[PDB]
Amino acid sequence: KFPRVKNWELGSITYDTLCAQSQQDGPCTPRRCLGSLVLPRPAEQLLSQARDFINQYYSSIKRSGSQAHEERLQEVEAEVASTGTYHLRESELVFGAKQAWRNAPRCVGRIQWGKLQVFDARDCSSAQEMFTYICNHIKYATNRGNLRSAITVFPQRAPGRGDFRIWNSQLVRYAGYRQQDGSVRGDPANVEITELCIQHGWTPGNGRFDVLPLLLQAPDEAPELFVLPPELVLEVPLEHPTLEWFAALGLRWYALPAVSNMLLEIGGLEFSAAPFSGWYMSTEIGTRNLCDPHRYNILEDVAVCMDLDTRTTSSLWKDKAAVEINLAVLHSFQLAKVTIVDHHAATVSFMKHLDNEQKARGGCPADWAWIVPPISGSLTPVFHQEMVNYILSPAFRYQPDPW
Amino acid sequence: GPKFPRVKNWELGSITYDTLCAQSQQDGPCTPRRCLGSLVLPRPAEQLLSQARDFINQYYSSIKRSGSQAHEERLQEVEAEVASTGTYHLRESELVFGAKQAWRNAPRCVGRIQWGKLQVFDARDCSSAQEMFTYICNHIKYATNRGNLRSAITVFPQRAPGRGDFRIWNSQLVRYAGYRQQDGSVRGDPANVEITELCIQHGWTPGNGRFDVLPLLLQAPDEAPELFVLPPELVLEVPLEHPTLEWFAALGLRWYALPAVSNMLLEIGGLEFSAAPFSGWYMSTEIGTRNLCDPHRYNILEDVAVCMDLDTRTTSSLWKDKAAVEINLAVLHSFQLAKVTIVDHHAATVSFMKHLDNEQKARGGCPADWAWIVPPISGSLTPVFHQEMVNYILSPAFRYQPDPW
Ligand code: HEM
Ligand code: HEM
Ligand SMILES: Nc1ccc2ccc(CCNCCc3cccc(F)c3)cc2n1
Ligand SMILES: Nc1ccc2ccc(CCNCCc3cccc(F)c3)cc2n1
Ligand SMILES: C[C@H](O)[C@H](O)[C@H]1CNc2nc(N)[nH]c(=O)c2N1
Ligand SMILES: C[C@H](O)[C@H](O)[C@H]1CNc2nc(N)[nH]c(=O)c2N1
Ligand SMILES: [Zn+2]
Repeated sequence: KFPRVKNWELGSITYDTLCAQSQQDGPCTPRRCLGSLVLPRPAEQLLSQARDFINQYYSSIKRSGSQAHEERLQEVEAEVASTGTYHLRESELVFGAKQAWRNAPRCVGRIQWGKLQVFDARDCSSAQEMFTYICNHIKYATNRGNLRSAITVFPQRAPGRGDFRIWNSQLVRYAGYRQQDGSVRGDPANVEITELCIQHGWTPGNGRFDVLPLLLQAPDEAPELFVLPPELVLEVPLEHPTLEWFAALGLRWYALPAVSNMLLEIGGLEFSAAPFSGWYMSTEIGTRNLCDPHRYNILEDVAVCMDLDTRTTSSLWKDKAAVEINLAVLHSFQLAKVTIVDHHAATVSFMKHLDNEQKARGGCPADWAWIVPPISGSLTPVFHQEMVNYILSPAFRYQPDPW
Repeated sequence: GPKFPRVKNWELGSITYDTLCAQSQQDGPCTPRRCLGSLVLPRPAEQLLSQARDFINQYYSSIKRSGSQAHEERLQEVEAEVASTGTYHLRESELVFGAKQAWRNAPRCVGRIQWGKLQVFDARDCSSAQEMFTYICNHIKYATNRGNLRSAITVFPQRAPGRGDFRIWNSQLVRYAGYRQQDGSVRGDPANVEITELCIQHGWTPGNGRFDVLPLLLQAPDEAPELFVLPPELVLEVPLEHPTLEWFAALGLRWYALPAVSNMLLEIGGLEFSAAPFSGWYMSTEIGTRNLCDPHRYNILEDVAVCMDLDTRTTSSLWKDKAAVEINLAVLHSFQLAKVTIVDHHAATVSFMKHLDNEQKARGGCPADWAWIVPPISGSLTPVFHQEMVNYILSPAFRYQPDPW
């Protein structure tokens, strides 16, 4: 039965009929909901996913049932029957990559889904070539602070061979150096990748904000190490518009959020290396990256500098510090002329996206726990909006770490 | 590993498995195809007997007399009673156990560390709306306790074959009126427009203020509801001021001390208590973020931001975030000054994490609804944000029920 979906602020109701198109199971059952969990616990199969995708494509260009549509289905059928696999045309790959972003239930930035630069790198045969494609992606996407969304797609998985992989979780990441006494210098999220880098011959630094090299892997070969040229990595020093001591904290963040460990699935084909980038929403940096207790954990430092009463939770010292940190991020990115969006503007655009998709497709898969921002939740319109979460394909998925 | 849900805390890196969800007898709204975890209200002789047996088994397990002669004789007594009357009745100690268990089982409640401390008033002898009012007044006096709040539930007679239900029409024992204006706006609390109009229809002379306490509309079996005015000295309220912003007191804001929810159904062993009002103390974000700042509630964010001289013409000034923090601080400061129990969202969530550890040891899990447990401001600043949770329905339970009108 199709869900009735209510907005509690406005009193409006919609019905999600799009979820009927879901062909893949999520983690929930009638006995228990696992919606808050971060990670998940043959030729006829491939052919039906392929046909479905080809049908989506020809529908998208208003050519369902055309000459071209019918011959393409026959091509895919012939290739799968003979070889167990098939290959996408570039225009199909472009459509597929935009659709995977459109379908991503955890992404609040999907108003932008139609504006995605797609780099075809399926003719890549070595880690060295991967690095060249990656440098061009970063160059294009960064665009001197006028950020532009992009994806680069490396060769698909093949039954015979190992995968193409980027070992790093993002193209730009700060090192996390574990101490002989358990603690971490830098970003604790990156301890393991930092150790792998050193293990593969990288000379580490000893700073809080050391940009990591890339570990890039061509099929069935040890990963190779490539240092990013410093001029390609745009960073923003953090300052606060009114609190002078904030700059003294020596905080900074990189401009480009470029996720590089997710699998892109299109028509049953799997692209194990397909890094994509957009621009940041300020709470990712200001709230999670800087204030998570298991990340840079700066809340106490800032609260102390603001002379707040740290001895009791009821002074709301954590809340006051977090606001000023998020304000510093916004101010600093605006001063540096680097694209950033605040959580109010982003969630308002996402509500417009929900409306657009209701009209276009009869629904929009959305994961409430990820869409609602990590500060000021109920001050944004998405908090009051019921959402239905489900998996459509094309999709971005998690995959195992290659080590 | 084990074939039970694996649950991770991302701050600590620690893992548990929920085995308690195996005891769920009732389906939620989700399927493998789609998750409906974010929806607020998603959509019998033999049946009663099996619910009753299960509940009697839980009771005897809890007093460690499972399989005993007293356990079997109680099962036989319930079977006999049902056989001859179609229903049964709980012993006083079963009702106390069942009420505490319903609170313990409530997945949307962040206050469950307190579950073992619940004063259960047995009002199952009540036979009139006038008497319900007396019991409600007594509950309020006990629970308010001059500002040193005590958790309590008052249980009125269960639903019974044929006979009509006991109902409290109001969603809470204390609610502010919401008066629809000629222009289309609302004076007072917009959440309460419908109950306000019903009170007027049933004969209440309305005021015209922003914080008018509503009368109670109380319904005894097969009777029209009757109107009762709470004596003002029984309704403890807290005027709001801010510790540093001296002008905040001039806004004339206030909130009542006692959150006393009155429209939920208490279900124990298949028996249905349609009138069982219960009360705790407030967590400060309920007042300061939701009731005062929701766009569809008092909606005071912009007024406060304007007084703070913030830039309300652009999202990126974070004016909403700054105003909300100060409003929440005012609530905490004001309740503290008034010596009225309140808990901030950091303290509440820290205690809930302790509750989760206790329940993992006691029962092998704890049903929890992440979207409701994570506070509405400062979510990731609290430890619950980083904790995966498994949501499922156990009974005894507090359940939603349709409006009596
Ligand atoms: C244009 C600017 C964009 C903004 C502001 C944005 C915003 C966000 C945010 C805030 C999240 C949650 C991130 C987190 O908490 O770690 C997210 C998740 C995601 N976004 Fe975007 N997004 C953007 C562009 C993109 C692009 C270009 C793609 C792919 C083409 C994409 C795909 C995703 C996916 C797959 C996730 C979920 C990742 C996961 O489950 O771990 N987004 N988005
Ligand atoms: C002792 C202090 C208590 C605190 C601080 C507390 C805290 C909370 C909070 C903040 C909520 C969410 C409310 C909302 O957003 O509307 C809640 C939900 C709930 N709590 Fe408590 N709680 C307390 C005591 C109680 C008691 C005594 C009971 C019943 C015996 C109870 C049962 C519930 C139930 C059933 C809900 C869910 C309501 C719904 O689904 O609409 N709690 N609790
Ligand atoms: N601003 C943007 C744009 C696109 C994004 C695309 C993806 C992401 C996700 C960042 N990944 C970290 C979350 C995560 C997930 C699973 C396991 C983890 F350890 C951590 C963030 C984005 N931010
Ligand atoms: N502090 C407390 C203590 C106990 C509580 C027990 C229950 C509640 C729930 C308040 N109301 C539910 C909100 C709601 C739900 C469904 C439909 C609505 F219109 C409104 C809040 C509590 N707060
Ligand atoms: C346990 C919980 O699901 C986890 O902390 C989630 C919550 N919501 C989130 N939302 C976003 N946008 N990003 C996240 O990493 C998370 N983490
Ligand atoms: C749509 C969404 O489920 C709804 O706004 C929920 C979210 N979380 C909540 N959490 C609590 N504690 N109380 C609420 O009323 C809500 N509202
Ligand atoms: Zn679910």
